[PDB]
Amino acid sequence: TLKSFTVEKGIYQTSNFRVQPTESIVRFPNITNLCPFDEVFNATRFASVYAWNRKRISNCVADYSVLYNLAPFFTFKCYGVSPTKLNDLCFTNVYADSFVIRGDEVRQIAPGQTGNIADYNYKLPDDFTGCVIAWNSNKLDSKVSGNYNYLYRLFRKSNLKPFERDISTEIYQAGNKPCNGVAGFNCYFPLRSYSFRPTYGVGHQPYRVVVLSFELLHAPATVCGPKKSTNLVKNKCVNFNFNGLKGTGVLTESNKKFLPFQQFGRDIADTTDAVRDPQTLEILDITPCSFGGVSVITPGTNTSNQVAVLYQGVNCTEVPVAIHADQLTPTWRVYSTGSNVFQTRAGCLIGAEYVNNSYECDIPIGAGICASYQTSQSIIAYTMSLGTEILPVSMTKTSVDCTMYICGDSTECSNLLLQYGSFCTQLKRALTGIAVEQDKNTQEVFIEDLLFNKVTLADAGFIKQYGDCCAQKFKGLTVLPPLLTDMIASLSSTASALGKLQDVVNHNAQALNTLVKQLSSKFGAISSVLNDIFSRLDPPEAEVQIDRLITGRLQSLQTYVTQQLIRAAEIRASANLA
Amino acid sequence: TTRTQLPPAYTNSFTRGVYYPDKVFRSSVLHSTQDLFLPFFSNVTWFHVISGTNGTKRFDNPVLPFNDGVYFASIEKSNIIRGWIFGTTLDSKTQSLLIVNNATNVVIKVCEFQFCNDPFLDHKNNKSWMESEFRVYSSANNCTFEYVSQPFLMDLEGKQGNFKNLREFVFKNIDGYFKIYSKHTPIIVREPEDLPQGFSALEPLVDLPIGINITRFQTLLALHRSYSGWTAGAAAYYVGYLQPRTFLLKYNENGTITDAVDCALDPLSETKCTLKSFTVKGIYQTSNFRVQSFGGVSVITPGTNTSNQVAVLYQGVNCTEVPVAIHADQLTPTWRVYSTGSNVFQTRAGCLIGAEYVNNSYECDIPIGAGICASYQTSQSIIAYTMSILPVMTKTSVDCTMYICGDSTECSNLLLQYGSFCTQLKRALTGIAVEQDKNTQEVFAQVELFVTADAGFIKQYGDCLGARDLICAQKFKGLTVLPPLLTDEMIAQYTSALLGKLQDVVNHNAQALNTLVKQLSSKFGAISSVLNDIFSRLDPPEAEVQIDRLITGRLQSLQTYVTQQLIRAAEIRASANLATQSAPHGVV
Ligand SMILES: *[C@@H]1O[C@H](CO)[C@@H](O[C@@H]2O[C@H](CO)[C@@H](O[C@@H]3O[C@H](CO)[C@@H](O)[C@H](O)[C@@H]3O)[C@H](O)[C@H]2NC(C)=O)[C@H](O)[C@H]1NC(C)=O
Ligand SMILES: *[C@@H]1O[C@H](CO)[C@@H](O[C@@H]2O[C@H](CO)[C@@H](O)[C@H](O)[C@H]2NC(C)=O)[C@H](O)[C@H]1NC(C)=O
Ligand SMILES: *[C@@H]1O[C@H](CO)[C@@H](O[C@@H]2O[C@H](CO)[C@@H](O)[C@H](O)[C@H]2NC(C)=O)[C@H](O)[C@H]1NC(C)=O
Ligand SMILES: *[C@@H]1O[C@H](CO)[C@@H](O)[C@H](O)[C@H]1NC(C)=O
Ligand SMILES: *[C@@H]1O[C@H](CO)[C@@H](O)[C@H](O)[C@H]1NC(C)=O
Repeated sequence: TLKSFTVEKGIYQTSNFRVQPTESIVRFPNITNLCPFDEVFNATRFASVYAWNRKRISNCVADYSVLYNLAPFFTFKCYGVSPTKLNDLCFTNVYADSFVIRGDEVRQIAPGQTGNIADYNYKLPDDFTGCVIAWNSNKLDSKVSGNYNYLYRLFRKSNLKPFERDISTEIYQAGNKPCNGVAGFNCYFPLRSYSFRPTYGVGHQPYRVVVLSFELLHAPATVCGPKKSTNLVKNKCVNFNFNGLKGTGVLTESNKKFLPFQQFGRDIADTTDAVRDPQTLEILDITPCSFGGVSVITPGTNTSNQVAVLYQGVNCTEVPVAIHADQLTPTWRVYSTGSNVFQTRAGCLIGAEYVNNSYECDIPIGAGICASYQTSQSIIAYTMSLGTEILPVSMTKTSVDCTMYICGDSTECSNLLLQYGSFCTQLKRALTGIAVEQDKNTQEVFIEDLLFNKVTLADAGFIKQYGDCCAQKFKGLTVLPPLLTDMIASLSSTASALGKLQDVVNHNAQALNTLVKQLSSKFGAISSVLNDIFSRLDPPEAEVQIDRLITGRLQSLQTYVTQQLIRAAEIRASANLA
Repeated sequence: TTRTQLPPAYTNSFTRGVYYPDKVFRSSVLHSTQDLFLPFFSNVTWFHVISGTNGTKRFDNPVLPFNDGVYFASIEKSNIIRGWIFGTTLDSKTQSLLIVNNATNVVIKVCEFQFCNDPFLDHKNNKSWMESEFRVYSSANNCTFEYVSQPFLMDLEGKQGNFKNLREFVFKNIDGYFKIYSKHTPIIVREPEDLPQGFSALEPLVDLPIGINITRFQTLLALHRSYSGWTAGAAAYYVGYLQPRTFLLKYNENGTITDAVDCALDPLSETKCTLKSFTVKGIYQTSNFRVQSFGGVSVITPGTNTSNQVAVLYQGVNCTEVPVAIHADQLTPTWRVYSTGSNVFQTRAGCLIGAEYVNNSYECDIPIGAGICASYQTSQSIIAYTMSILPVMTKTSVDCTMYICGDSTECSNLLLQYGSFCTQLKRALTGIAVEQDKNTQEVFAQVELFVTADAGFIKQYGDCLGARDLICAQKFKGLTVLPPLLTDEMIAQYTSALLGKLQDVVNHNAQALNTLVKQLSSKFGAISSVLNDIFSRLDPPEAEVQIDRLITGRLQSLQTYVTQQLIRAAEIRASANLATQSAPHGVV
């Protein structure tokens, strides 16, 4: 995971281990009677548009595929629920309503939008959990036989409170003065205009509307899905589906003193550590099954391939190497028993054996235990036994071209980014500040061939590439040459103590590599390249796609600038020390 | 019955009227919630019912407005109160609720009634059984809701005496739901006929789905006959209107509310809100005031361990434009602000109220500004005047996938579309840990106070399956603490061979960790804060953006935490370099 075919000796981190679930249990309350749905809606002439009835539905099991398989019933544009997943959710306090309307203006008076009837009486929130279903009445039952439905919503002054009828009646209010007798002002009553098909060659179809309201889930549920129930299993990392609170963990007996009305347990930070079974009234504690971190200890790629493994913060007996029935990284088991597993305050050590010697410390393990490679040759762990000068000067000056880096080869990208204010200039100034401050560091602070030779195995610039190539380049990244050129002017062995000056060069290198690789990130868009997106996509969503791309790239480069400032502070302190 | 009018009395509600707002169970947590409640120390009516004029019935049943709730209670001795009928107009043209208490049946009924002007009930059952007791009305039609159960009160009879019932009821109606909360308790003395200053949790009793429009509050009485006319014993009930508020509750071990605090009553109350604790000495910033000019408000207190006296500083406003009277309004005025009886003094910062400016000078304790400081001194009051160990922190690590995506493989798949945006976080945390290890080696390797807020835990192994502490709760979601390399014993051996400055770092780390773990509850503009519910209710095409918004929010939170950790690490390393006896994560 280090992207290398050789690895120096040390302790490293690769991934984490977790215990997978082995089976599934589902508990749901039992309701013998099937939930009536044809009776509640498929019935005689529906409730009036002005005074629509409401029917509470409770304590029933409903299957909604019957509406699918029977008749057209167009619309059915659910607003906040998956139409297919309706049979997988257990409901609460569901309401049904009977509606009558012409249908010519049904689109405007549709839920979530303003319409004539919608602005007259019936008001809905910005979004509702239920679904709107319009029963498109076909001919010979669409009042083709004759007109009926005396009531109509001819007039209404303004909208009303949410979920309210239109029992308001009486003649229209004359503009000159409030009207009572309709004598000189044509003040009409607000209804009586239904005329379905008396002489209409082309007209409207009855659109009886039903809408639901649900998803509380805090109180005990009443309407619940037709999903079956099985016996429950305790003391195992299993998947549970208690009344809808699906999760993974271990269920155990508990001593919590719930009051009768209380159902769901909670914890310090929004985690259900307790639950009540639907069928049998009993209290259960939930605890996530075991997981932890893994570290690999190696003594050197050239030296030997024998390694050791350290499991972080787990008890050896509970998670040994012989429980590989569901553990992550199944094949990465390290034989059956590599060595005597050892217990440390940090966890479990496998592949090594513990000695009774007090040697000098090496690649370390937590709580004062150091490992070593020693005599045939194997890995040991023990308790540690008590028993020139190099300082950084300044980092490599750098600069970034905002319009080149983000909006490359796209004037339209720059045009759209222009609406983001000026988020490139101030960053340019911020980089320039540390850039010019490095020069004053060098001026304030102020064998050689051997040091120059040793360092130059990993350096940048050299001939500083002032012409043709190189050194990453492109995407508007440049290196500012130092102002003071080389007017500034045991060790020969491989055992070089020059860790400090190599450290800053390395860290800058990985910072630059991370920044340049950030461009390969998709950010969840269709494509990470602007030309392809512009070519084969329309503007309306192209703007939002490029907007998200701009946000991601600017966020990444802001983080890079912040890291540069943080490192520049330390380099400043080190320079002032010297 | 040719009765005369009476003046209703007034009483103080004290610290009563706290009820469980939610069905969940919590323990040892300090939860805060906003809901309708009876404000602490509010005026409550004292409707008193007796056999007036030595046997003349007192029609003390006005048509009280229902409004937004009630705190109906009683200090009743024997069974004399029944009925809480409600209605918009109280006639045959209005749907109305009715609650009788026949023996052991509530008979909660929703029918249109031709209501009696002054309805009552017979506490003594009529002779030959089948007591009529139906003078309350004469006509019933359009019965929608009927409910029968055990009596709404199962209170024991008055028995021999010397003790009385204290039935407490709360009625609430919201969004077509009618909730009835109840609680009972005995009483010791009746000399003032006043509610004792005691907490009272009001458990839920009944919930009804009726969505009837209601605007008025009525009451019934239970008296059989003249034991001329109709007479009974003695009883009394109070009415407390309801308004929205915000409270901080204190769940105990077993999960029962023992005491709560209002959040707008006094300056100390609001300070305890903004600190989320029941104990506070110093200066704190609470809120800001705006005039329908604006400014900020700060509270100066000597410490809850000493006194409840306070003082208020308004920043950037002269004392002229904001006197004490404006507290009757503005939405920043539930305040008392006392008055100008305590002299108001103007400083450079702004307007200070609640302190007296002395003519002396001392070394000051609470810094106000511009050379002015306040202190608690001698009787005793707040007076303002003019003034006259090295840390070395704890290693921490975080897990990307499980924290961002808790037990969801689809969320992991979508996160991998972000690629590697937190491997650098792991590198930064590991480098920081190596940094403190090197600092300890440099400061201690050249050849006992032992404070405990550190405790003697066993590093909190995986055996945490049994409150659940605070470290175990944060152990989940992937926030672990790696153990130090050097144990305390060898540090002591090195020392042998050779306190706020330490507590502040630990407190800062703890509060940062708590903020990070609490940030998960943020909605972030989605419809739910749990991915499982999103999968259950939503299809993938929009669930992906819904999850993406939370992913962006959580990534921002993690990046912020990492930046704060780096900035703190720089300072602690500077201190370690400055530190050129053994203490927990420090030196003396
Ligand atoms: C106090 O007043 C209530 C007012 O309703 C009385 O309610 C009684 O309730 C029961 C059960 O609902 C009724 O029984 C019903 O009718 C017959 C029995 O007569 C039988 O077919 C069933 O048992 C059916 O549920 C009963 O009729 C009804 N009382 C009257 C007078 O109608 C209650 O009995 C009264 N006394 C108490 C609570 O001690
Ligand atoms: C309440 O009951 C009725 C009204 O609901 C009234 O009682 C009678 O009211 C009429 C109205 O003129 C009088 O003529 C009768 O003399 C009243 N009868 C009695 C017995 O008082 C009255 O308003 C109220 N009181 C009573 C006792 O009924
Ligand atoms: C509930 O009250 C309504 C309102 O009076 C009654 O509705 C009446 O029903 C009859 C039956 O055809 C109609 O002729 C009337 O016009 C209706 N009155 C209206 C609409 O105001 C209803 O009957 C009552 N329900 C009962 C008594 O069970
Ligand atoms: C309820 O009825 C009253 C009539 O007393 C009316 O004024 C009010 O608008 C109705 N609705 C509500 C929500 O109060
Ligand atoms: C909780 O209930 C137990 C069981 O009787 C009791 O001993 C204890 O005092 C109660 N209160 C607390 C705070 O534990």
